[PDB]
This record gives sequence, structure tokens and C-alpha cells, in this order.
Amino acid sequence: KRNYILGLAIGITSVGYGIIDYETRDVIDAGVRLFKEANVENNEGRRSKRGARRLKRRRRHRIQRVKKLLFDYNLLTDHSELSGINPYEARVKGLSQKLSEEEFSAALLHLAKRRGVHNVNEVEEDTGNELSTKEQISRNSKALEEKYVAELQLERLKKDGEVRGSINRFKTSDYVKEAKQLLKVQKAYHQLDQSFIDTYIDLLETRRTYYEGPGEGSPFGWKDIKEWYEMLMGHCTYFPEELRSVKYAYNADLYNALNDLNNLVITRDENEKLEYYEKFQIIENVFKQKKKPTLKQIAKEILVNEEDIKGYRVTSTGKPEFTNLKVYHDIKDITARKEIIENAELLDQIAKILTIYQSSEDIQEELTNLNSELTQEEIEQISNLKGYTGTHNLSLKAINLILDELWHTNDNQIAIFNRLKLVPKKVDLSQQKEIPTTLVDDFILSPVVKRSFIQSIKVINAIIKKYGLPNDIIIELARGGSYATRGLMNLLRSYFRVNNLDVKVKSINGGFTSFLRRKWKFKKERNKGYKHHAEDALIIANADFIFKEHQIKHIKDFKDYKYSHRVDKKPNRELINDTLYSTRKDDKGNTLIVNNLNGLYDKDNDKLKKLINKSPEKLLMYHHDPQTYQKLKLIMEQYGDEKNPLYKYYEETGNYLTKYSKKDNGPVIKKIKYYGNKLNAHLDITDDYPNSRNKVVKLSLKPYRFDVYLDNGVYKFVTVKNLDVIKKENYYEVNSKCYEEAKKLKKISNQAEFIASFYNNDLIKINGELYRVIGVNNDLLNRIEVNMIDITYREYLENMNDKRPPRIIKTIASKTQSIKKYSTDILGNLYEVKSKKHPQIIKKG
RNA sequence: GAUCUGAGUCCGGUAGCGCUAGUUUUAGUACUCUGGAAACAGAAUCUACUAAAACAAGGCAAAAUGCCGUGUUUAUCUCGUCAACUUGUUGGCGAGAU
DNA sequence: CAGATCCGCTAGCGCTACCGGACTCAGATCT
DNA sequence: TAGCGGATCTGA
Repeated sequence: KRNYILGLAIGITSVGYGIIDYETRDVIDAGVRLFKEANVENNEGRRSKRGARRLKRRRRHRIQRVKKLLFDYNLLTDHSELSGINPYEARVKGLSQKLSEEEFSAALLHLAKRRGVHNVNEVEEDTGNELSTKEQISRNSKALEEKYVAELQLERLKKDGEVRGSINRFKTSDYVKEAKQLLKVQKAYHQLDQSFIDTYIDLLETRRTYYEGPGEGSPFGWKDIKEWYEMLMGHCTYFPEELRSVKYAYNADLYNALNDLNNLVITRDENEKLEYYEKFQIIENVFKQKKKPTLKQIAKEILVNEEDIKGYRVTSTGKPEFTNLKVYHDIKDITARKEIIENAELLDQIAKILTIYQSSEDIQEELTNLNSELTQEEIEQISNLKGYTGTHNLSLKAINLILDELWHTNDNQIAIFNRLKLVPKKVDLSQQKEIPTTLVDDFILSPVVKRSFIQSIKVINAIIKKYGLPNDIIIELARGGSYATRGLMNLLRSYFRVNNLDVKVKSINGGFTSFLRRKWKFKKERNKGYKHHAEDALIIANADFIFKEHQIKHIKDFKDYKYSHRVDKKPNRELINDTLYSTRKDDKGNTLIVNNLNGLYDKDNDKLKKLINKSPEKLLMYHHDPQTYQKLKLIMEQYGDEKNPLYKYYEETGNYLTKYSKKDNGPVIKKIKYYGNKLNAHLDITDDYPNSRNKVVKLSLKPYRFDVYLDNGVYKFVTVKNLDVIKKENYYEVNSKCYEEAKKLKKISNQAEFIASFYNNDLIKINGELYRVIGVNNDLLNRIEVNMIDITYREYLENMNDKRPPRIIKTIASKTQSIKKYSTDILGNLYEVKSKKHPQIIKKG
């Protein structure tokens, strides 16, 4: 309808937008789009977890396979009990002496339990004494050439009293050697075939390789290593369809050499290009003779002085180096025969196999599959070859055409490609009115910048739909430098050009932006709010106005900012905290969680003394076996003013605090249990633990959403936890039984139906005040955590400068008058919304 | 100044494979009382060590052996179409609601 | 009963493949 | 990775 200049202030957590009229030169509308910062830590934690689960599942499956092996030979049965057997003593006995089949099974299962590290027996480094594994097992291996793993572990068990810890890391080769000696001794007495020993040793020593990955039933798996490398490697810079060539292919190295030789500038020829018959001679007398060509040796072939040579690439003060064909010389040494050397395609295939396949056994198999001329011995020699990794940026076909052209003409690669006329094509389809959001995914960015760009693209789409095609689009960026910015503008320019509705896209300069902000008065203070980002976008468009066209600016006084917050309705997230707590019934009859008090001998840690001063009965050692408590409390009161008597007592005696003993042999105490506050909100894990005397729970269960119900005037509130959502087929469905049960506790009438359903960062209007919901604080206490939409509560309190903690909790009780649900579009327009009836299905994909 | 190419260093990712640990329970041993006027273990379950087994709730798979589960996108409603393996949720157009 | 105050939340390495960026150098084309 | 899930505790 009306032309305008649109400013954008892309941040990590915010995309502020500002729309300034081209004619009146004043703001039409400005707003902010708030979203939680994308963090590499989130996905790295998810992947770290996925890997830990696979590790734990792999270990359990290996234990189960070992158990099946023991069953098939009747060594271990369901009637036998591993319990009561010390596996360390059993292993040390088995290395030299016969042992029973149940104790044999105990030793074998313990060996299969801990296998040792494989990454270190390949590469091990040692520097004195350190908290590293590569050095710890260095020291252990020093202690191993004398004795096996089990004997050293048992010796440590007698010396320090314990085996487990950082001291207990060893190599898989040591474990395999010990197990092999154990099995060699044991196979005489027991009925064990050779095949059983090899099967067990594979179970002990076998792990997946990094190129083999999970089972191909996984979404993360791959059928073959060739396909694994195919999806891994990039695509050609000119031919998107074509995959990159491996950088040590013979044609790629020839291409690089030809490129170098064309950069050569010779004066005696009075021309800048080198001759063809001369370049071929150089390449056939220097590059094919030396592993690394030398410019001085090139001077001999060119028959001209070195200072006449110019244009060679050089790195700092080093010699002028040229790109050399390592594959050609490597094949040349192992194979003197010239049919392999002559056939460049053979070197290309050999280099591709060497780069693709990570194992030497795989390389030999695929070299045999090549059915080439050279005999199997040279196949083994190539298999032993190493140093081939990475990919050349160009594809093999592009390299072939380019080198065929480079043999004759001395033009650089860009000129040859321009004469080859490959014209870039814009990836956007243009058949969608909105900017495609897939382009941001296409570009490689930091996760924070990628999410900010997606939000910015949707903001641009909404503005174009609401107001019309911008006259100009103007962008800033907080993170990513100017590189990500230029990618965003390449996207936007490509879309506008291909769709023929071209709009200028410009990024105002950071120095010029600072100059503009310094001009006049734009005060920046702490606790400004998101209106700060909105004002920055307005100032960005303001900067553009100065460049192309400051009196009576509406930017000075504009209390019309609209704040849009992203709503997170994504199911299946972190359900519950990973810590497992033990509970204990008190005298009264309430279930109390048990908390351990760690770091007793720490100067900074003074909790143990506070817990004694508050109430000593909270300590479990006061109630049970009180004499060590009385000794500890004598130590406690003796120091008094000292903040942590435990560390001081240990320092004076030289040893940590030990539990009371008349023989003075009592064990040292590292942690102390005390009684915690009673818990109502918990998840029972006690079923996992048979015959558990006391109930063991996980805590802090995360809510998904809460539905506000209204019966007979009083407002109710039902919480749907992340544990109540379960996945089937392609979708997520909340549990009907769990929802009905949770409705029973809140005792909502059957005739009542709910006002609305609230997800995280959803707008709610309680008693005429509108805040966005953070989450339900207490399900039983009927309180929900909220936050102010325009400014975060912490910043508002900091301006308010009060003592009260920055946290607002609202109670949905019998006294609240109204509850309303509001939604804002991405632009920030706020709407009262109508609710559906009881959402129990959410789609995935 | 910005694309392209290739020599390096230095950071950041995405996936994969493993290591030792951590929380908890059970069992055993130590240690704590008790008969003990003797043998024996009755309690206590606090403090350590060792083992096995459970670690986001769970869901698949059949053991001819293995896989998934903590991220990425997402304002709400009606409207006639079109899938989903045919009821309520989702591809797309319209329309409301500040 | 309504805020305020108090209190916890798994962890270190150790490799691998391929993708990206900044830099600095030697030369291409575009603006 | 500093916000979230909660329990206590004073007013009473």
C-alpha cells in the first residue's frame, strides 16, 4: 500500500524490527520478537546423552552375551549365585590355580564389565603424575610388565583399601592378556573348547569402529562405509549435484600443479604465460621425479635464472613451494611398473579408495574389487599407505575439464570457469510468496545465528504480508561477524532477484551505526527491556535515513512497542532430574528425603557446622550410632569460631576424620547423611530396586502445560507433566488415565470445562494483569511462575531496587476472579483467543 | 572491499566409537551395642570398601543382534477441501479475533 | 494465606570422519 | 547453566 524502509536488529535472543515510512520519515510500527537463545550446549548434551545410553546398552548387551556363553557351557546357571565372591581374588587365583565354575563365571563377568581403554594402547603419553588417562595407564603399564591387571588391583585393594577410582584405568590389551592367561589355565580343568576362548576374547575386545556406527536400524546409522563417507563429504563448489573429489586424487594434484605453473611469470619470454611444451616438460621432469618440487630444480628445467621466476606462491619466509602429487610418488615407490603410473584414472581410483576407507583390510578388499593390473602385494603396500584425508573443493569432472583446458592456456581457474560459463543458480524456488526458511538451514551458521536468522526471516515475511513490499530491508547482527550477515543478504538478494520484486538489502556499518547512536541523544541504561532492541532497530532504519533521504523523530517518544514471545509447545523434553534420592520415614509419619553432605574437609564449605547448630537430630548419625556423632561434635564445639572445624582438625592431626573406633581402626568418613525436607512431588523408582526397604525417588518433574478449569466459580488448574506425554506412531498423545487422575486430585466437577491451555511463554491475563507463563511452580500449592511481557522481572526489580528476590509466583486459587488466554503473532499484535476443547494429540513431523 | 583456487596454523560445529567415574538399592565384610557367668550371632543400618543392577518415564525387537527416548523448527480459533494407515490432530488456501 | 527465604539441579577425558569460519600468503575476476 | 521446581516459614 505505502512504501517504507524496514530496519532489523538481529540478536542472540531477539529480533527487533522497526518500520519507518519513506514519506513522512516517522515510524509506522516497531516491535520485538523474543525467543530463548539457541545453545550448542543443548544439542551437545542431547548427543552426549545419546552416546552414553548406547554405551550403557552396549555394556549390558556384552554382559548378557557373556552370560549366554557361560550358560551354553553350563559354567553359570540360574541356580548359582555370583554374590559372595570377590572377583579380584578370584581372578588372581585363576591366573595360577583352579577355581570353581561359579567363581569362574564371576571372574569372566567382571572382566567383561570393565574392558579398559583402546584409544591409549594405540597412543599413550606420560608426563610425571597427572589426572589424565593417557598418563595414568602409562604408570599402570609400568606396573603391569611385572604383574597382571588383577594382581596389581588386588595389591592396591590391600594397600589403600579400595580399587575403584582414577587409579583403576587400564588398557584393553592388559585385560586381554590377563583373561587369555586365565582362560589358558582354566581350560585344563573345565570343559572349554578353543572356540569358546576365542568367542570370549572377541566379546572382551570387540567394540564398534567410528566408521561403522550404530546398527543401521538407527536413524543415525549407515548401510556401508562408502555411503557413510558419501553423506559426510561436501559437494562441488561449481556443480552442486557433484560430490567433491578427494584432494589427493592424481587429477586434482595435476590440476593444482598446472594452476601453480600458470601463475608462473617469466621475463625472458617477454610474455606472462608459460609455454605448453615447456610446462609439460617441467611437470614431466620435475614433478614426476621429486616428491616435492623445488623452484631451483624447476629453474634447471626452464633453463632460466631463479630471479627471473616470479608469481610462485610462498608462505611467509619459507621457500617457494609448489603442489606435489603425493599419490603418484607413493604408487611409484611400491610399483616401478609404468602402466599404473601412466594410467591417471587408476591413481584417481586408488586415492579415492585410500581416502574413503579407514581400515587397511577394507582398502585391500576394494583394491581387489578394482580388478586393476597390479598384484596383491602392491595392494597390501597401498593398504599400508597413510596420509590421505580431506576433499578437494572441486569435483573430479570439473577438475578434468579444467586441467584439459589448463594444459594449453595459462589462465587461472576463475577465468577458465568463466569461459566455461558456469553461472550460479539461486536455490530459492520463488513459487512461495514468503522467503523460504530452508535457505537459512542451507547456510552453515552457529546455532544461535541460525535460530536468529529463522526468526528474522519469519519477521520479514510477516511484515511484508501485513504492510507490503519494503522499499529497503536493513539488517544488523550481534553474533557471527560480517560473514553471517553477508550470507543473510545473499539469501535475501537472491530471493528478491529471482522473484523480480527486487528490494535493496543493506547492512549499515558498525562504525557508522556507532556514529549515528552518538549523534543526538539515545541513552542506553541497564534494565531497559526489550524496547531497547526495538529502539535499536528503529535507530538502524534511522541510520539508513541519514545515508539516503532528525527533527520531530517519533523514535524519541514511541510507547507502542509490541512484544512477541516464542511459545514452546515441543513435547518430549527433559522430564525429570537425573539424581536419585533415598527417603526415610520420620517419627511423626512423614516421608523425608535423605541428603548427603559432601566436601566435609573444605574451608569454603561450612554446612556441616550449620547443620549441627540448627538441629543435630537432622543428622542420621545422631539418631543411629551416636558415639561417633558425639566425637564429631566434640571436635565441632572445640574449634568454635573457626568456620569449618573439619578441615582444621584434619590439618592438625594430618588425617581426615574417622568414624569412632575403640581399636582406632574405624573407616574414614567422606560424606554424612542428614534428613531433608519432606517431598510430595516425586517419581517412584522403587520398582527398579527390588526389596528396597525405603522408597527411592527422582525429583523435580518438569511440566509440559497446565489447563485452567472453572467449576462453580472457583478456578481450577491441572498440570500435564512431560511424563504424561507418550509417543505412538507419528504423534505424541497425553495419557488419558494420567489426565483423569490429575483431574481427580484437583477435584474438578464433571460438568466443568476448561477456559484454556497454557504452554511455556504463553500469555495469560490473571485478574486483569497480563503476564507470560514460565511454568507451574507448585502443582499442589496451585501456584504458577509468570514473568512480565515488556521487561523481565529481574530487570524491573533492579530498577525498583528492592530486597525481594526476582521471582513472581501467582496463585490460581478460589480467590482469583478471572483467567484469560492471549496470543500474539510474530509481529507482536495481541489478540484475545478462543480455545478448542481438550487437546490430547500433538503432531510430530 | 567482495567471490574463486591451495598452502598452512588457530577456533567452532555435526555425527560416531569408547574410558574411568557419579547417584541409588540389595548382598557381603569391616565397626556399633547386646546377651557373655561361655560358645553363637540377635539386633542397629550410621560410616567405609567390594560386587550386580537401575539410571531421564518408557517404547520397539526377537536373541541369527541390536535400535529409539533430554535438540531443530511452533500464536489461537472456525471454514470447505486433502493426507494421514479414516473423530478432534496435521500438507495448503481462505477468514475472524486489539 | 501470601510472599519471602532457602535450596538443590551427573562428570571428567580421548580418540575419529567430514563440514565451516577467522586470520596470511601467492595469484585470478567484479564493484 | 543461572533459570527453574519446590519446600519452609514467618507473619497469624
